[PDB]
Amino acid sequence: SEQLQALLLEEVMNSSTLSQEVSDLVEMIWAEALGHLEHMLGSPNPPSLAKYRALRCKIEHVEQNTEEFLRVRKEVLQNHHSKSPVDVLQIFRVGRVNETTEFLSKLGNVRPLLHGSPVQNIVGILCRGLLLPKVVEDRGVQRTDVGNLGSGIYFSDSLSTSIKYSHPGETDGTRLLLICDVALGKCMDLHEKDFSLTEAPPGYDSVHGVSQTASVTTDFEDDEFVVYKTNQVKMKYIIKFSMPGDQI
Ligand SMILES: Nc1ncnc2c1ncn2[C@@H]1O[C@H](C(=O)N2CCN(CC(=O)Nc3cccc4c3CNC4=O)CC2)[C@@H](O)[C@H]1O
Repeated sequence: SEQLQALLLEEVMNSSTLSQEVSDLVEMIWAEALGHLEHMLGSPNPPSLAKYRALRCKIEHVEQNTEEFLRVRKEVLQNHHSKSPVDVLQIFRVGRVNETTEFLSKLGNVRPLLHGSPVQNIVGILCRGLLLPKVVEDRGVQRTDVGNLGSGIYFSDSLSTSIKYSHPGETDGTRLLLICDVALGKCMDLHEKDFSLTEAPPGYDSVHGVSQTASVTTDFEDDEFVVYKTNQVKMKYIIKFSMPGDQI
């Protein structure tokens, strides 16, 4: 029958909705997260379409020769201050289901910034977006629960600082960080830590910890940008990269 011939072809057309480079990535971030829970609880390739659909997030490969690739690769390495070599492997356009509509694009000062995260967090981040940390009020607010700015979402403009948070995964030793449009708004510059910040100071939309220099000493080794409402973040790219000074 011809009806049967058409359904088998639609299965082909379904499985092809997933580039090989994107299936391989979805495998790795899933592998990394399963390897991590196995470890704290006791311990080509066929298109793994099932795992990608659960992320409710669209991931496209930008080809390593595209015009888009060389431009984005330039912007990541643009403020690489510690010139310890980095090999930018792959770049993926990204789009969360609800992110493009909830985004507060109308604040102004929308700037593209870097958020690093260990590889096991990537499944969580792609399914739910970048989440605010949980405030602590059952006990004394230690230095282990907050960052240097308070309970917010942290970005930098420098690959040198995002490499401090983009820890290499156990699966392949590659590092991931996101590129996100961040609606900064009115941005208060800070020179001293504040761990009590649950929101931006009055009249401002975000806060910026200013990195120490020989002229101006502050409490910040790195430039830190923090926002306090999740819909000031729109993820735009995943960057797969690797540090040569990781081997041997
Ligand atoms: N949906 C989600 N699924 C999984 N992990 C998720 C998630 N939303 C947020 N996270 C993860 O939670 C973490 C988090 O909030 N916090 C709380 C605040 N943060 C402060 C801090 O030092 N971060 C920090 C500071 C400066 C730069 C950079 C970062 C992280 N990325 C950077 O380039 C420390 C960790 C964060 O590392 C993020 O990767």
